[PDB]
Amino acid sequence: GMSNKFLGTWKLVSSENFDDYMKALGVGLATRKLGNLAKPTVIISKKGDIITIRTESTFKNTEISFKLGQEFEETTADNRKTKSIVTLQQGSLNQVQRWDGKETTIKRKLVNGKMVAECKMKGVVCTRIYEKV
Ligand SMILES: CCCCCCCCCCCCCCCC(=O)O
Ligand SMILES: [Cl-]
Repeated sequence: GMSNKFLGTWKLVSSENFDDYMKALGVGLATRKLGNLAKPTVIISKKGDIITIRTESTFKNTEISFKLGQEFEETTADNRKTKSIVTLQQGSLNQVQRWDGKETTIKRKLVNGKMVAECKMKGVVCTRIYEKV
């Protein structure tokens, strides 16, 4: 199952190519400007087989609770209404979001005690690195 090392409170320390990733998602200009300024805290927790990923920022909070491999309706930070699935592939916690015939993936893996979120849309690769608080 998901490594217990994912559990805890994480703070964004670096974000690469997030503007282009948001653009590829169809996020508008004013929203991108705020999104590039956000320094979110991500809290990953579990209750039994239900994993929760909570994102906290001044601009927007989100929260998803899911079971591995079971599709769920998600409301994203930019208010897309998606059908999403989180899976585990060789230790990586992989989220796929599908809406309006489009798709994006967010793969979260632990590297050097940090959590690295790789976000991909239309060939944009965005990397967001978090350190444990
Ligand atoms: C909620 C924090 C970001 C604020 C900006 C909201 C508008 C666009 C965000 C859409 C995609 C967010 C993906 C974040 C991936 C991660 O956990 O690093
Ligand atoms: Cl913030």
